[PDB]
Amino acid sequence: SMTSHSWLCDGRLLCLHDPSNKNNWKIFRECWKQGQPVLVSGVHKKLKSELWKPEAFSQEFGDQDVDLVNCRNCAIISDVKVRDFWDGFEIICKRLRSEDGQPMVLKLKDWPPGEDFRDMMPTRFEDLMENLPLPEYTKRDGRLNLASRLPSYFVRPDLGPKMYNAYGLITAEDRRVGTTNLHLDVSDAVNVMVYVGIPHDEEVLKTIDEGDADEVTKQRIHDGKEKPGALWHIYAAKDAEKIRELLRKVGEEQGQENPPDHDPIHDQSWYLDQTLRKRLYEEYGVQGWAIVQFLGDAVFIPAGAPHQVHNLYSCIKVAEDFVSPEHVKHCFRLT
Ligand SMILES: Oc1ccc(-c2nnn[nH]2)c2cccnc12
Ligand SMILES: [Cl-]
Ligand SMILES: [Mn+2]
Repeated sequence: SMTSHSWLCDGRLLCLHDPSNKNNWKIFRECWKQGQPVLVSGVHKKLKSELWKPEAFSQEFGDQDVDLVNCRNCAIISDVKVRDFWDGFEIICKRLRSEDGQPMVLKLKDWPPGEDFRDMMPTRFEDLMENLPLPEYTKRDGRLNLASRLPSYFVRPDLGPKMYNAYGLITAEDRRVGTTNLHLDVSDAVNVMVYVGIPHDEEVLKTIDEGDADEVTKQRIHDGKEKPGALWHIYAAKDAEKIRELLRKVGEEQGQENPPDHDPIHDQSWYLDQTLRKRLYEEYGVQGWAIVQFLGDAVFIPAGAPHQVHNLYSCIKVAEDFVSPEHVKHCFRLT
């Protein structure tokens, strides 16, 4: 890369430019220790692109049974063949349709299942795990990954990467919907965008704009000609309780009958649309990071940080959990 790094979100987000640069840790840990997310671009240039095509997954694994989620209403489509998901990944009229006759925005639920990623896809496992940025943090045996070094007094993450596959959201009403709703995790994670399917183009730019993307990010589209995959909103762990207080208030306003100690973040049932994000800012002073994850971008999510994901197009992401020393406190089981 020409330069080692830059700053997105108007200076508030570190963006590293070379995913394999051995000096990345120096500037990374400076921002990581403050509870900030970090972005690393260019990972797709390190991978074998033919291994991350939706057509290839359908051909090699199409006969497996899976469950799908209708992102618009959270309904579950049970016990279908995974080729039913992949064959509609980019051709809309091949997609399963809802009772109202429209093609559904679908998320592939838990595939490969559990910890089976490595067993099912050995070559994809090697291709990714050998090219993850900041390897001392992210690799299973990295010197700064405590995942395999902590006693049972800490919540320890399951093994192997996960794959997250979902169609892109389309309409203006979809703008209030999430691919993955707001929640937090007790460990750190890195999430890599390995494929974006770009066949609506007007609503994508509008969604990015209303999502509060910065102008440098928008220039990655119009000048850099990069493919935007998903819109993230990430909030600092220290603001989690204020977010809960907002979502308890809104829930009551909407007639939900919840006990006063209800945890709407763990519930994973909310997506902060433009109205709620503006309200979170005006009434609680909480500001987040609005991140557009492009092809090859690796999003680093700090433990305890609430975060939500909104697919702009159909995406294939792969994520790996790890436990950094900076944030090990978030998986400790005692107060
Ligand atoms: O912590 C997370 C971050 C992003 C995602 C995700 N990435 N693309 N689509 N969904 C996700 C999915 C399930 C569980 N946790 C997740
Ligand atoms: Cl490292
Ligand atoms: Mn998660």
